[PDB]
Amino acid sequence: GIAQQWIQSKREDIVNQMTEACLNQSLDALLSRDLIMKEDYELVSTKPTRTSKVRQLLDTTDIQGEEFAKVIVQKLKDNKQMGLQPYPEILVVSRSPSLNLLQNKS
Repeated sequence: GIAQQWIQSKREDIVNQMTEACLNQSLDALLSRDLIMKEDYELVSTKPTRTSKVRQLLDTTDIQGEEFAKVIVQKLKDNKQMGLQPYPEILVVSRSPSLNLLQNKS
């Protein structure tokens, strides 16, 4: 995909730039929008370290696809942290290109 692929390529850079406050705001918005049940919310919030909480959030991202990942990317743009400026096509671009063979490396 796109937002889930961006996460599955720069997960540790996202986890370094974002904080438990960004993660908590994402989880709170997801719970307010009923994208996460309390049963999964506690499994994503019982980890002993903030780094591992986001690692569990990123597993739930792959179950949902291009919606649960898109709000994490939107939360980063709303929090204007500048470390992630090469953002993906999360319906936020001024004019989206043809999105055909854009090319990729890691």
